[PDB]
Amino acid sequence: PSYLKDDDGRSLILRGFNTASSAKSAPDGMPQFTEADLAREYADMGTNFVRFLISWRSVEPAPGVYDQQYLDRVEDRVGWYAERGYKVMLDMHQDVYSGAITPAIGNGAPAWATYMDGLPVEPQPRWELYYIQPGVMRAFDNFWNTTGKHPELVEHYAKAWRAVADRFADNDAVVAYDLMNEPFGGSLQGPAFEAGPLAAMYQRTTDAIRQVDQDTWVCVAPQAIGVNQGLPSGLTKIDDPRAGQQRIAYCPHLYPLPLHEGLARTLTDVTIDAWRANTAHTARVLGDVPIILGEFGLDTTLPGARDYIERVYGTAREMGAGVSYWSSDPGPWGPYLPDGTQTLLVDTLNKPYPRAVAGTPTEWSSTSDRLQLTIEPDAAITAPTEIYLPEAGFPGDVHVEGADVVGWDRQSRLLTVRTPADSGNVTVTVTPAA
Ligand SMILES: OC[C@@H]1[C@@H](O[C@@H]2O[C@H](CO)[C@@H](O)[C@H](O)[C@H]2O)[C@H](O)[C@@H](O)c2nccn21
Ligand code: NA
Ligand code: NA
Repeated sequence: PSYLKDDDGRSLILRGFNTASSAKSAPDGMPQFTEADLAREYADMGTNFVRFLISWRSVEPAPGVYDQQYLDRVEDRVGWYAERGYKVMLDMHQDVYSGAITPAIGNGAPAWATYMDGLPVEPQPRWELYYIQPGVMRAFDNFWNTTGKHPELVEHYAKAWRAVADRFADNDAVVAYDLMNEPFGGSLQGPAFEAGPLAAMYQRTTDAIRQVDQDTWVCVAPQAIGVNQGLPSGLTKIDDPRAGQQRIAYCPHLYPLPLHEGLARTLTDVTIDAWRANTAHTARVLGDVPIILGEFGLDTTLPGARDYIERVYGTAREMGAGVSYWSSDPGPWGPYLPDGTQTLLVDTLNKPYPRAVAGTPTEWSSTSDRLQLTIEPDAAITAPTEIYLPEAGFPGDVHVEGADVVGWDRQSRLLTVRTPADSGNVTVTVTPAA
């Protein structure tokens, strides 16, 4: 596997949340999420990544006019993450195109960009079913210019991304731009969509972003319907005009149809197998790119939930993939119920992991009181390997074999170690002091 790298050249293992669905409907475009909430997340789980929801409606409230005050608010939030050592992926999020699909249900595009052409959008028993209503299908068909009537929409979209990238190009905490949440092709589905207008939009948007930001990873998703459930993607390679090596990453989601016992469990397990094979294939097509699992999640109160969650994280680890769990929002899917009570997720996610490795991590494992990591060395890297250790399992000092301890910060929970680069692959083993 391939990895995103920090400015020190260290390979990043990214663990965090989507933050947050509450931003979708907020007049000011911000999530119901405070700096204190982030402090809690970090204290409880030691996360180092966020998929932070932004929106086209908030960036470009009128055609060609970008809201710099909205971008100020996003920058403020990114600052909270920066202060606690997080890396940020900005997600241009939509579901069912826009809030403008009914006089609420959807989110994303501004009203001026929403052309349903008077076609109906009748109430449906599940939010996902709004995708196939005539007005929503038309809204997307117009956006992709399948209708031939709105070539301007993708152009506006690309330049709205350019505006965001112009603001965040020199932001040390931002590592990735996730160009579109769950692309939906309307009347176009499969390879016709993904290799056609979807790829074309990604290319135009990448090109626009690269007018103002040369180093942030541009993250592209397959179409969500089908691919979320373990079907292959027909997405094609996107060219990165930046000088030097490509910085494109692949950011699919994982949502098995059964969702965890009986035949449902078997179906979900083979879904993971299928999803892994397809994800690896498309990551190769795109240029042997890094993978970020941009969303997965479920109601943690379902029997078998922990086993599913642990299997997904094991699979991500084996694939060298980042993970942003859906989502930090209050409720049984998330780490906290509305009153602040921890769900099963906190203890499940709160495990040691390498955050930033001085070399390629070839394999690693962890339990509550042990971490082992093997590193393919890189003599050019001078920064130490940086590792999270939860206080539950590591209440005092550390015992490290295979590396020299550089620092052990018992407050931030960050262990830093140093390994040789001229001795082949190095295995580091971390256990609690006796
Ligand atoms: O349904 C859970 C999530 C979904 O959030 C869901 O979006 C819906 C529509 O905005 C909201 O009503 C829900 O409150 C929210 O949890 C993600 O926006 C989407 O990318 C996805 N794909 C699969 C699952 N999910
Ligand atoms: Na409109
Ligand atoms: Na950056």
